[PDB]
Amino acid sequence: NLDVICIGAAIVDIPLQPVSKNIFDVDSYPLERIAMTTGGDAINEATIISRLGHRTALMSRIGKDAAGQFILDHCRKENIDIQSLKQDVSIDTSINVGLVTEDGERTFVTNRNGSLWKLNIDDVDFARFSQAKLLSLASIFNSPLLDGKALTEIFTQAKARQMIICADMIKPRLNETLDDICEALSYVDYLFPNFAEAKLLTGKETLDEIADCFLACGVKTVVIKTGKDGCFIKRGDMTMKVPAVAGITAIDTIGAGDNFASGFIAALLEGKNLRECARFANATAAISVLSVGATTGVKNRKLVEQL
Repeated sequence: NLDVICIGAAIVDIPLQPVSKNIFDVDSYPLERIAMTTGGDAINEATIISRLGHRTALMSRIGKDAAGQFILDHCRKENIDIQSLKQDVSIDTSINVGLVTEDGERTFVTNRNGSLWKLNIDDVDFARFSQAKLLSLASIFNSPLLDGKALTEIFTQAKARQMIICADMIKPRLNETLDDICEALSYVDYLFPNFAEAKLLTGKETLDEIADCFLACGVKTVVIKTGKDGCFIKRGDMTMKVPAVAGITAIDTIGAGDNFASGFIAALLEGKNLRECARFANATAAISVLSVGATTGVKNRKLVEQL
């Protein structure tokens, strides 16, 4: 039953919207609502993949506090295995405060000493790798301590157990470079970089050469989501384009990448071909964007096959 192991920081988000610098001009500024939600690429993937029908275990680091319990309760409700996810009394679970302006954009106030930054190789339960079929590193660069060297060790353990290795990415937090993770990337079977960010990291404009940079490090398959025209898939022996499902407006895009990866992964586990995986990924992403929040759209699976 355990199909996937998701490694990544599980955190809590608190969006303040709509706000602007003017909030500093009064003693008390009222909003229509202030609420906290579980967040983080890892938690989102574990949630969506579980809903799609595949048992998932989450490996992360959280504090022994209310935010941490909120995360554990979420996991319990979603049937996400948390045996490996332990609580650390010396740290505060990361609480990310989002400042969302009238334009819809947003900046963040974060805890530099939060759980997300403390996550490291000690939080990876290698003994459990033999229990799953696929490993998803939910965001290379997200937790700086999981650097190239740590990622290489993690992936070496994963491949020793024949696991499929999938990895997403975010923009480097400490000026890390592609060269610093090139070795670890040689172990990745499916890489899901984001177009914009991938452009910065590689310094290339075309999807093709951008993909080439990753293939150059040993990545087997590069799957680039191209918001609007589906996704661009590249390998050393082929290039494939699978247009996004047409007819979708979509209110919000946060978590789009997470739902995309979750759908692709669910498809992989079911043994579908690359085209079928891309279609499922695009379909899952399409449903997620129609609702507000990263995991509100995709409630089960019927909704996705419905497309």
